[PDB]
Amino acid sequence: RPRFSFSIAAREGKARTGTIEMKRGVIRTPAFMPVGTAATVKALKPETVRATGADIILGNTYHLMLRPGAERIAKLGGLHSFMGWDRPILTDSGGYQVMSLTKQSEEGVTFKSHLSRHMLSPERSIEIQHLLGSDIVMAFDECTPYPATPSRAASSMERSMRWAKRSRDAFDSRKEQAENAALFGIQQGSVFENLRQQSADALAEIGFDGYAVGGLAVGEGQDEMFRVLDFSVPMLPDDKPHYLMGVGKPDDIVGAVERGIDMFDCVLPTRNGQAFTWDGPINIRNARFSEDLKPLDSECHCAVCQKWSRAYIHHLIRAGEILGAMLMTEHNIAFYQQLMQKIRDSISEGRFSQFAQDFRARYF
Amino acid sequence: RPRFSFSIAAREGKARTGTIEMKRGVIRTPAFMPVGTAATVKALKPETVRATGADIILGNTYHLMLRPGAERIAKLGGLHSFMGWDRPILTDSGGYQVMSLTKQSEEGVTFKSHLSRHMLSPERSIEIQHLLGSDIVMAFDECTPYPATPSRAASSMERSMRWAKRSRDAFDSRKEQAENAALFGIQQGSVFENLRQQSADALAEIGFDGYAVGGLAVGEGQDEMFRVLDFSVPMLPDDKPHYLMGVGKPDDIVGAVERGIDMFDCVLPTRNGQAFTWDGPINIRNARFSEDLKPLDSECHCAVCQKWSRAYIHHLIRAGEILGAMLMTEHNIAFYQQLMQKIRDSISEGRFSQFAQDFRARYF
Ligand SMILES: NCc1cc(CSc2ccccc2)c2nc(N)[nH]c(=O)c2c1
Ligand SMILES: NCc1cc(CSc2ccccc2)c2nc(N)[nH]c(=O)c2c1
Ligand SMILES: [Zn+2]
Ligand SMILES: [Zn+2]
Repeated sequence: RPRFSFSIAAREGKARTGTIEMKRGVIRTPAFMPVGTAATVKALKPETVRATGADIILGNTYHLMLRPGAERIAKLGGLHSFMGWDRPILTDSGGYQVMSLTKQSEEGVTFKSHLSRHMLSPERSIEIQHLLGSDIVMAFDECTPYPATPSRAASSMERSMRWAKRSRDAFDSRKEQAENAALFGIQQGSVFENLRQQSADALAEIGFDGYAVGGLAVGEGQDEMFRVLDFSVPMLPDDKPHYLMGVGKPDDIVGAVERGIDMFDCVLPTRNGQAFTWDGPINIRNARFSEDLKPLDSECHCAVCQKWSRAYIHHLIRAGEILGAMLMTEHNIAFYQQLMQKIRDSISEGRFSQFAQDFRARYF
Repeated sequence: RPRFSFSIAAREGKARTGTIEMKRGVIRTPAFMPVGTAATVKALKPETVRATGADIILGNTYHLMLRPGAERIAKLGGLHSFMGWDRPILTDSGGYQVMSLTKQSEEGVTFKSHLSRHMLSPERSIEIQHLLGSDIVMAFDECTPYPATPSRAASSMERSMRWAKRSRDAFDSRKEQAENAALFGIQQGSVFENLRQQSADALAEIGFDGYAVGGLAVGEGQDEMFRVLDFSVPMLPDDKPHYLMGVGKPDDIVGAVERGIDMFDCVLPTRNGQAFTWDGPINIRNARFSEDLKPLDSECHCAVCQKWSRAYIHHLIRAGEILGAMLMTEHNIAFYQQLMQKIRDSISEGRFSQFAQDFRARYF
């Protein structure tokens, strides 16, 4: 396969469905990428993650650069070999996480490990992602708090764009990385239209393989997020993937696809007790499920719903058993993948708008 | 298959190898039974437990009678359906656990839940095991502390024998249970030969499908345990299974089989960091494994050793990841099953004594 090839097979309104071809495999879009925190998708073997239908997973750089360390993972053969996942892996730049879990400057960010002093710059972020063996590398950007004043949002966005250029050059100056991986730029600008436009223009001028909409899902609310996506997504190059970072609630995903987003990721799927169903989420810890012999969801095709009851999983979670987390997580990730499949098929068949309507009606 | 049929196919010295045929499946002996605490073998799906080679698992009655409750499990269809394990399940009587995790009397034991007031008697213990749908029911016995004076050991053993008779009658008075399950008696008597003899004689007079050697593995040390087994096992009926409760260290198992034991169980296999290998146990948390690309064990045929390195599992356990527990547990249970297979094959081939010798030499 080629290093990177995004092809759009069908469209409906702003929604698109297609594929991203990479050396390690094909990614069907719209896609949901399960998140692995410490070189592992919480409570699941890689084969199980694949069984749910995932084509790509997200690697949590921040934690990996601290433990076991980027250099160490490289010495061990790379993240793919390390964790046993041979398909595409997208890695975040680590900067956003650092400013959430820190001396900031135009050169980067210095911070103390939450679990020592560490320095992170656009150049070091790209190098770390290279050492991990990432297939999709994210540009190193600055976190823009919410709410943010227009002045602060502008300064942050402008810095991010300068860092986007440094990320591009660092990526290109490394032969092995430039020829085998892809690089995504990240749009910033808070909730301001003019800033989002400036960011999109700057990103397009530099040129990237894909464009992420960053700075959202920071407590603005779905209404506000959708409002921002309405004018923000069309600003990005149409022929490249659009990735909405950190968005995963089912209803958020459907609305985001309706607005042109092609890729998603979130830790929501992965012992809270919340299980997603087509009739809305349920918390399995609730006493009403203690003797419910039905599966988590009545239509779900996952292995958990074929073999165990709500009553059993209820018992597991309330007992604090590891198997409870294993089963809840497999079902949730399987549910998310089934949602993406329904979205892809509906778009391919030109009935996505209707699917969105039916989904919402039953989910709520 | 029949309700219960133990057949001895081959012998060498005091060691035996054969099968126990039951309605839900065949159990190969010597057998190792993985222990499931709360209706689950720690961090493993039932299919994975079976994949390791286990023919039967042990159900932890004490915890189940408290959560989710015996009556509830019965309402839900039984433990087999509940947890998704359709093969034989052996359940302990719960009395021993109660006196470890309490007003005692000739009628039974009253106690307060560690996680309310509850009463447990020989009759109630058998009923609980019936409600759980146990295939191999253990007689309700009294815990004999260690060390124990001859007088106290005698009183406890005598009470246990009276309770063994009550267990037998309770079991037989329940048609469905008597016709579909098996009942094992438990020998007591501490480390005293005369008491063990009295207990064995009492148990044989009553008549059981199998006989367990109880009261050992209570801090006496392998030397002392082996000394007690030397004279205790021959006292039990030769044509019925001999089950050593709570014994599982690899070397203990080999020595116990050399002394006539056919069944084992222990929580040792199931984030401590200890992984069993043919060259002895290792603690994966040790820094020396941080960049060790080799599998847990060089010969082990389990899925964990075929796919992941010590370095990765080291990272997982030190990071507190659930997958670490999943992988460590699967390997350990697989290792135990491989040990039992080597024991069974060596006995069948009349070279068990040699196997024991070679095992010890390399393990230590
Ligand atoms: N709060 C939404 C969100 C989430 C992430 C994290 S995406 C991620 C990172 C590591 C593991 C899994 C997902 C972001 N990352 C970057 N670089 N920029 C953003 O604007 C942003 C916004
Ligand atoms: N300390 C060894 C040991 C362990 C168990 C517990 S075996 C078990 C119970 C529940 C779950 C798994 C294994 C015992 N149980 C009974 N009834 N009698 C004993 O003498 C004895 C000695
Ligand atoms: Zn499901
Ligand atoms: Zn192994």
